[PDB]
Amino acid sequence: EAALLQCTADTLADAVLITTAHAWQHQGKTLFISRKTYRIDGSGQMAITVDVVVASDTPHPARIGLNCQLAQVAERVNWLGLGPQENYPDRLTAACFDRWDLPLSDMYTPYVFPSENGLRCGTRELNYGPHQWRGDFQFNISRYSQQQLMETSHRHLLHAEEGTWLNIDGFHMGIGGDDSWSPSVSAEFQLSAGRYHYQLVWCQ
Amino acid sequence: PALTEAKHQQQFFQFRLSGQTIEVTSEYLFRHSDNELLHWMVALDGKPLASGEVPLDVAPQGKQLIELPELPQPESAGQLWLTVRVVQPNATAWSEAGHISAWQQWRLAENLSVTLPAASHAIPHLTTSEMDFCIELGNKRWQFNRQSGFLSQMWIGDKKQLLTPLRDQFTRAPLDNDIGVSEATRIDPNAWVERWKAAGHYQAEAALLQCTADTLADAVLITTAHAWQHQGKTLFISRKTYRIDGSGQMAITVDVVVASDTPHPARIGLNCQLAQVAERVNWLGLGPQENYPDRLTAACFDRWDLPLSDMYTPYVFPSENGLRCGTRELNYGPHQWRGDFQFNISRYSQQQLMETSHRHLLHAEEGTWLNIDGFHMGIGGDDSWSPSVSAEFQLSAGRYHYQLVWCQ
Repeated sequence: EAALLQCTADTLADAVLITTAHAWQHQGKTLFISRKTYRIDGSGQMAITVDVVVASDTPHPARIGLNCQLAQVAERVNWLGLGPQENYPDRLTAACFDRWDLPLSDMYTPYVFPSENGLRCGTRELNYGPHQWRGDFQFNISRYSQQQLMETSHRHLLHAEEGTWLNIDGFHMGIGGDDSWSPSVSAEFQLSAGRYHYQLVWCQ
Repeated sequence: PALTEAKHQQQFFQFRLSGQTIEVTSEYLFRHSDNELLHWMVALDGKPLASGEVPLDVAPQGKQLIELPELPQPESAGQLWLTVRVVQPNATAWSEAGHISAWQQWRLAENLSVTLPAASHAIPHLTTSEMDFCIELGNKRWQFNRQSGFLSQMWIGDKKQLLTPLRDQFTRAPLDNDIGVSEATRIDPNAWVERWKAAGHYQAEAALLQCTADTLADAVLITTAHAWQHQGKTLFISRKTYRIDGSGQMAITVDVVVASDTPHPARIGLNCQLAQVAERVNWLGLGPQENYPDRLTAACFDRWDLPLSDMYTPYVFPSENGLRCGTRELNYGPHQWRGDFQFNISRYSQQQLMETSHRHLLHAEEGTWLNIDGFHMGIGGDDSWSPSVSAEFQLSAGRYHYQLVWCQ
């Protein structure tokens, strides 16, 4: 569970600066600390910078990023990044960097056993409805939450939720696949650095 | 300093940690370990918590499981480190008593610091002229030149602390592996120093893009942006944030963007010439000896304290030297730097080390040159006549971020 450590808001000469800090604790042990900075300037852009510290003795996290459920359900997803198909940090050599435009149903890979899917790496710009995100990030975008994908055994039992779930990751673990009965993610695709930084710009 | 790396990689005992258990594998082919005891230590950010000695009785090519006791679990914040050493108690024909023949270090459990900073009641005062931003807090004072964009001077009382402003540095005095077989008559265009010179890394000039200063509820926020350009081509863009709070600490965050078509920079960090010449350097990091990102396996994380002359490696052909990686805290005179950085500290600038052919022609400059790097390129050394820095030690990510806290 996230615990708010501090939250400050300040007006600058040309922007509003919101600074937060959270800790993720499990049974008294702090797993993650995230320190964020929100900068809304006069152009309407919101620049988010995120600094995450991971405890070295916890197992390395699967991702480091943000999620939200948008209220919009738009029909097409437009992004400047690697694609068109879903790709992961250890499975992205076949993807090409270009401007890609797909319907929202193509951003979901219907694996029969539901899991994490639809990630697009190396993305510099993401357009969905009125929104635009910029930076260098990984994203997936679907009608299914990560909680629903975790608790559902078959893809035909998935129901589309209200709105659209967006995950934007600064960092994502590799998927492995040397075999599927021992840990097979190699060490250069594990999130083991301990400190992580990424930046986003939300705008319209 | 490379001899210690050779000693550690060639050591005859290999170690593996699994929970509380250390297995010690002998790589001797013929002898039993009859002159060996394992000394272990557990430390929390350099200060020791537990220790012990176990005699080694391991067969040639055998194993020995060492069960550690119930290790201390301090609720204080910090990384807990386990260090083992193989000590030879008796003298041999070739070694003294107490000779250390093998070692290994591991990280144990970490407690992340969730403690809020102590809310002081003082506030630093921002004064803006057209030449500078001036921030004073107590006897401390910081000055940022508004035309260069860098922190140009810092005061403690009335003592100036700097001789040269705190500026970004993207180069190093080139190593012998950086130079290769290139000289002024025959340019080797594949060598790293010739790619850095042709790209203009040694002569790229910083251009201030913007500089803002703002007073917060509890701090002063200075935000700058510089571009390094060579013949119209922008090589690097650095965006900094200086946050001086009421406790006197200055938190610096640096975001660097590197152009993907320029050759990868030798380092990404800061330099300044301090006015202080102190006699001893104290740091919490990897050491005691100099180490680099591809030559740091022999270094141990501990609290190290050396004289300033030990922080300089006197290579006969002068180059970049004396770097200490993995450093979380650096103490030099009144100053303290914190973060996770690489540093070297010496009386010789990188410019002097580059232009001087012999170590006896080096003269100590006024004050002390400090380089603090968030990121540093590997040194290579598969050979010294072709590029030998492997791809995982080149600074190729394109975007870099690091954070420092300067305090007293």
